[PDB]
Amino acid sequence: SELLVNTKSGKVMGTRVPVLSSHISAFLGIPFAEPPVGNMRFRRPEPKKPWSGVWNASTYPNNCQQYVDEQFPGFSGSEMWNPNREMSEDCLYLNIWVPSPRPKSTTVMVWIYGGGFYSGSSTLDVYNGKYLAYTEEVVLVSLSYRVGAFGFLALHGSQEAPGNVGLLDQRMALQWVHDNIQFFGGDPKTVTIFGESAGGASVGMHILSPGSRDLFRRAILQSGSPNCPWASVSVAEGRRRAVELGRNLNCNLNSDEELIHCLREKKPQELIDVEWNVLPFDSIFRFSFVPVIDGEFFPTSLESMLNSGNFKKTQILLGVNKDEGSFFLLYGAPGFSKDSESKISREDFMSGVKLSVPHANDLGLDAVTLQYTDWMDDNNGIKNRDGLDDIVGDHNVICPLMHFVNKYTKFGNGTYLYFFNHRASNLVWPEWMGVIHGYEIEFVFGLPLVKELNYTAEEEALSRRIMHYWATFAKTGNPNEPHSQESKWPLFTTKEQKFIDLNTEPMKVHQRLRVQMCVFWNQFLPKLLNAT
Ligand SMILES: *[C@@H]1O[C@H](CO)[C@@H](O)[C@H](O)[C@H]1NC(C)=O
Ligand SMILES: *[C@H]1O[C@H](CO)[C@@H](O)[C@H](O)[C@H]1NC(C)=O
Repeated sequence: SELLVNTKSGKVMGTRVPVLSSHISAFLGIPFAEPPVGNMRFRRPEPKKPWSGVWNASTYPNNCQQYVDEQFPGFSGSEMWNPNREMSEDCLYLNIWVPSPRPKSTTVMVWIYGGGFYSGSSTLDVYNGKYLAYTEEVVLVSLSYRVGAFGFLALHGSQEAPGNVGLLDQRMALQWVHDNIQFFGGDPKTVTIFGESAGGASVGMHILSPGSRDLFRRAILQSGSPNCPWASVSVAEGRRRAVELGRNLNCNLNSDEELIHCLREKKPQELIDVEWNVLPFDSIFRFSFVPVIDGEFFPTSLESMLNSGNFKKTQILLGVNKDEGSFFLLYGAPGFSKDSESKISREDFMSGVKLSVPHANDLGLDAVTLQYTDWMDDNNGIKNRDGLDDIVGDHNVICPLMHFVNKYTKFGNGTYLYFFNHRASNLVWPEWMGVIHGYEIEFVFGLPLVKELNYTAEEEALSRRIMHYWATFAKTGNPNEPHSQESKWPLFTTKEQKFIDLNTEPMKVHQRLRVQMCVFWNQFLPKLLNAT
């Protein structure tokens, strides 16, 4: 039977799903680790013990315990990102979509969800793998990993809550794919890992970590890179935040053993309810529990690993959206709201820059302000609003990604860079947010090909072209068809630095993506903050 597969962990039974008037098979909710519950909370994951009988893989698994966005009750713009399943600490599962008939040895793509390392689910509607598996004939996998304190509480030195366990969860799912994807018809020597935001930063983290590099072949990073300012903290900061969490739950703080024991007695929601209270500054685009530079998963600092070429050398394809910062200002900066144009006064502008660069002293804040203020028209509320949107996106996503890309390309085997700037015609968020963080995902997973979703014909075309670049790059290391007549996406080089736009108009090639602002964020500001 096509829906029954025998793997090294036991037999699983799938289910047949319709997609674009045809069908494929789906194996949903396959377990790859023991449930990380009770005494296992905060611990490295254990491999799932093989089972007898047939594992029913016909429905979605639970989503991991996480904070839930209630900022706009009933609004589908925010709700489509919340868990659409019951939450549970028993949540380590993966999902596989496989063409029909079952391939023998085809290209594999493994998706790693974003969500600031504090939230996220593999089961969201926008992450449905069936359009991509079907349209490009690839075996599509999506994994899951613990987030929040459950996945990243870090008391370096203890083996009970070492930190990075959420990254070890992703690594285990990658190990399981390496070991069993052949039975579903996938080629384990041709797997591409791809992810967005924290998912994109995770991808870059597996390219860096010696223990993860042998498990995949190529990588795709969307709006995220390993060195982003919000993606990691030192062991000292990790520890300080773990103790502060403990202090919020009135825990005994005399020892790691006593702190960890107290935290393990708490119900999930108790930790989620005070999680935000441990950030060290009033800030936006900062999350409490994230990867920690421990000397194990990351042998040395990320910067020196990048300088010396200490990382997997392969091809990578990555990029950004035009208005990455708008989501974070909407949610936490004074003067912005969902239903107005959000024109910003000089004073809210000033409040906004303080919140966006929380680690800067006064001279630092002054440099940023000067760099983004048009002094011939300083009270223009639209310029102040967009100015703030660019500060958040440049500092948190684009410039860190450009620094990663310039360091990688020096040692890698091929880089392709894109700049996604098409605003979907059916977006429910207001116009001022532009091309929002996260909205290139629906085009990557092919949602524009389903008519009932209301996209235009050129949007369906944009989506087919993106799906075909991603899958062709996964199969071959190059997004371009060998003899196509279509326009070429050129290779990004240390010398020329070319990249392309991704939108409904004819591809245009450009150079030095946001180079003026990124020399400010990557070279000047850090030198100004170290000297003062
Ligand atoms: C990739 O590596 C192969 C052999 O290791 C080499 O022939 C080719 O020039 C490389 N491509 C790039 C863009 O570095
Ligand atoms: C497992 O799949 C769904 C889960 O609710 C349901 O039809 C039934 O419980 C199971 N089906 C089979 C074939 O075991």
